[PDB]
Amino acid sequence: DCQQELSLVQTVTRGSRAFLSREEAQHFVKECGLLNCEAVLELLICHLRLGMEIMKLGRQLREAVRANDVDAMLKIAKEIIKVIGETGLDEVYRQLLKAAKEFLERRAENFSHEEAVAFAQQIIQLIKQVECVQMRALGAVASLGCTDLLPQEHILLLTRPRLQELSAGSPGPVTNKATKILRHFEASC
Repeated sequence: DCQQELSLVQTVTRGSRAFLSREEAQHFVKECGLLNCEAVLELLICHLRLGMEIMKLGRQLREAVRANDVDAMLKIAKEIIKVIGETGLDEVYRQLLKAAKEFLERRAENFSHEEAVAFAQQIIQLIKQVECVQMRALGAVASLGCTDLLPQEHILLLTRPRLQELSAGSPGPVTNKATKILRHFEASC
């Protein structure tokens, strides 16, 4: 069922750790076997694309706070809503969707400048938690990729375009981790 795979993906991406525990990785692999493994991998890839767009908006929102451009803060908060609301569900990023809409809804009233910065920093703090979501989604891809559930060439076909976009991004944990996963998938083939 399509709902059970979404519940599996939102569960494995849920946690304070940027790395899956062995029990979380094993349970994720076993539950993928009970569901459609390709449908699970596509949900992770969609999560990885949304997370990449969120961080780029998170960087721009940082510059908006430094430049004290309230209009730029509202424009970016609106783009966070658009990219999240369009791409599938949003149980992960649920708080980010609330704070962005709340920031955008108070625009209907005469809201203060210190009040606008507080929302931007609240959105910036929540976007830092998105970095952990991507590291978890990349870990679920690696756990599924290091198994025989899908052919290695088929695993590479599904994940290479997204893994390349992550590897080309700015340096950091998600860039180095996606590069390492892409190396292993390409080398196995």
